[PDB]
Amino acid sequence: SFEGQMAEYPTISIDRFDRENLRARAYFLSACHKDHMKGLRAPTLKRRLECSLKVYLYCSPVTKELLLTSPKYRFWKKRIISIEIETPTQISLVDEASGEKEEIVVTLLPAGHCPGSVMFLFQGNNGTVLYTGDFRLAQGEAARMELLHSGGRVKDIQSVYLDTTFCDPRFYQIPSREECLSGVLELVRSWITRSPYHVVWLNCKAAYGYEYLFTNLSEELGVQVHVNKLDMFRNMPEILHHLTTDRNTQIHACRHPKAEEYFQWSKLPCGITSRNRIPLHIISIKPSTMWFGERSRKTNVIVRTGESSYRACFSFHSSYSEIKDFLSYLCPVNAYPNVIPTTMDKVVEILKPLCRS
Ligand SMILES: [Zn+2]
Repeated sequence: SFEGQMAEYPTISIDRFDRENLRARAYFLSACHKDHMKGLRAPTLKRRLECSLKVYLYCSPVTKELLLTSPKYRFWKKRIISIEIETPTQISLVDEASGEKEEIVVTLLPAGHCPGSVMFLFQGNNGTVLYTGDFRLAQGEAARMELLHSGGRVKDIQSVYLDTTFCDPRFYQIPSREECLSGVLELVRSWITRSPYHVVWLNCKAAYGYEYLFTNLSEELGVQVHVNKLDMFRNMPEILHHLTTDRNTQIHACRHPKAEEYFQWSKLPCGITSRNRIPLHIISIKPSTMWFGERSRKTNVIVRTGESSYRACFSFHSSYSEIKDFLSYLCPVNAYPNVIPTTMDKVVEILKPLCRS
């Protein structure tokens, strides 16, 4: 529910390109999650870019590379500027009419394992603010980010605009990335090593975001992962070489036409059912967030749902305990939820005790 503008710097728009964001002096994109790209190729945005020539879109190098592979975003090509990771970079913001000059320093920080995903730290003459985008970091990772600190202590951060997808005490703990990855790996390994005819379908609905899962499975098991499309990774060999559009592989992450219901699926999306007329022996594995209360113990990241079907713990977002740790550490004046699980009322109030206001 973040609508693009932070109170401290209203002339910049982040992860939202419609409505009030049509008057931005600069744009920012944290990652190629579809829900962060609302309005990014709307005719009204194109209309506005034609009549405001010094407006740029800023993002990570990987995000820029991903965007410029898509024909529908190539109208941006002249005006997308990447900023290197953890490299504080001064940007000038131009008032097209009145000529007001505005200078801000932006630093891109890692946000988690989605390709090109970043947090944006903004430092200007109205305080320091952090926009996380979607994020989940390792233990101590924020503490190790030198550019979040000054003189040994955390920077004085006025406001944090953060991913509160699981900002409720019921989502207290989520198994770690390492636990999730190891679980899926060992499940896949135990299946595909039985014979060349044993195959896995990874049921991942989004077109973007699961690439670190595919690359790790591919690296560890020596198999390319089937995908619908890999041209976005044309210039990214470390991702590209773990993927394939050829369906003759033991690991598939191909996707059904988005229109189809889950209950209508009867086979791998790409339609391969046999090799040498030997039927393929298929299990389905669906990445799915699993969580545990404060007083509970974590259980197996793999949940069996049928003879040939499984769910596997996976999260793009921090648990409630991880959110608390992050905000306790940053100790901002304000914390604003980007996502409502409830209302901005339970969640803003849940975060209040971690802030200085
Ligand atoms: Zn396939």
